[PDB]
Amino acid sequence: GQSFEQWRDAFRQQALAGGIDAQTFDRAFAGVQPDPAVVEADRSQPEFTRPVWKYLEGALDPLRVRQGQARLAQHARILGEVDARYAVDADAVVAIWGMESNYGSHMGNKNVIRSLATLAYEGRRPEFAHAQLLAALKILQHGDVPASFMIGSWAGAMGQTQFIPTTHNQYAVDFDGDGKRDIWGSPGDALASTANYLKASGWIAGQPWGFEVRLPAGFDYSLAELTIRKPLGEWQGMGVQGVNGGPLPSGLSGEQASLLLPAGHRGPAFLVLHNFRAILKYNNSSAYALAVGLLADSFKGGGRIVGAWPLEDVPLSRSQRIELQRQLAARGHDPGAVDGIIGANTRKAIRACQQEFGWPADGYPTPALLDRLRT
Ligand SMILES: CC(=O)N[C@@H]1[C@@H](O)[C@H](O)[C@@H](CO)O[C@H]1O
Ligand SMILES: [Ca+2]
Repeated sequence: GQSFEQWRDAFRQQALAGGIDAQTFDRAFAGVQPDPAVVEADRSQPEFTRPVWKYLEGALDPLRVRQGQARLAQHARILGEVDARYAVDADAVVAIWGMESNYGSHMGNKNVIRSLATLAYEGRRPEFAHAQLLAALKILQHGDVPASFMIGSWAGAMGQTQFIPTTHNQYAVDFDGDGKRDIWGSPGDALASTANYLKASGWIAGQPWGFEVRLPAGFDYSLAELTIRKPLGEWQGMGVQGVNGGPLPSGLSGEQASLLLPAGHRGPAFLVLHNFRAILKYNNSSAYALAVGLLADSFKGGGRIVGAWPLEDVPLSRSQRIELQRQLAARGHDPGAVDGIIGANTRKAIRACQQEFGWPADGYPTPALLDRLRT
C-alpha cells in the first residue's frame, strides 16, 4: 500500500489467508509503525573495512573469551546434555552464542514484527521480509514468546540465537519441556536450538573446524579458494604442513578441506574442514566462521595464530570494490557483473590480473592492486 496503514490492511489479508488468527495479528501490530532506523540499516550498503584482523580482535576479545568460559561453567549441565544429545561440541555452540548475541546480552532492542513490517513495507528486500513476517506471526500464534518480548536485530534475526523466523520454525527446540521454543529467555532452548541447527548443517562432533597451516615455498595460491576442496592427504602431498612444520593432524587423512587466506599470501593460512562449512550455514561469511572457530578454540586455551597479520591490510570499501571490478574488466579480466561483491567470479579475475603482474595469485584484492590498475 501507499500508507503504512494501507500496506498493513492488505498484508492482514495475506496473513489471514496463511492461517494467522485476527487476534494474533492485531496483538502483534498493536502500535506498530515503520522504523526509520531499520530503513537506514537496510539502505546502508557501507563504505569501509574491516580488516579481518580488527574484526577478529573484537571477536576474540579476552573479555568475550572469559565470558564464554564463565558460561560454559555456569551452564555445564545443560551443555553436557546438549553436546551429548545433538553430537555437537559445546565449545562451538557457546562460540556461536557469543558471536550472535554476546551470550544473550545483545539480542538487539528491536521488535521483530515492527522491523520486518518496516522492511516489508519499504525495504529493499520485501520478498524476504514478507516471508519472515508471516513465519514470525506463526511463532506468536504458537506461543513461543509474547509479542512484547519478540526482540531481535533490524533484519529480523531473533533472540539469543539470532535465528530468522523461518529458521526458528524449522530448527528451534524446546529443551526444558514447557512447550515453548523460547530462544529469548531460556538458555536451554537457545543452546539446544543452536546445536540442532549446527547438526542439521552437518556438524561432526570432535572434528576440527580447521587449523592453521604453513604453506611451502613457491606454493600455487590459486588453490586458496573455498570452492576448491581436497583431502588432507592430498594437501600434505602438496607440501602443506602443520603451522610449526611437520605432518598434519592424524586420522583426518581423507577429510575434504579448503585453503583459507583471510589476508592474502602474506598472512596466516588455514585448512578448513566440513565443520567450517556448517558454521557458514549459520552465517555465510568466512570471517565470521573463522572467528567462531578461533573463539571455540580459545575457550580451551587455543585460538593462537602463529603467522603474522600483514600491517598494510586495509580492506577495500564498497566504492573501491566496484572500481576494482570495473578496472579488472577494462584490463580484459572479466569479473562478471559489477556488483561490488568479491566472490568467485571476481576472485577468478583478480587471480588472472595478479598473474599478469607476476604477483602471487591469492585472489585477495588490496589497495596496491587497485593502484597498479590505475598505474
Ligand atoms: C542463524 C540463521 O538463521 N541464519 C540464516 C540462515 O538460517 C538462512 O538460511 C540464511 C539464508 O541466506 O540467512 C541467515 O540469517
Ligand atoms: Ca522451552
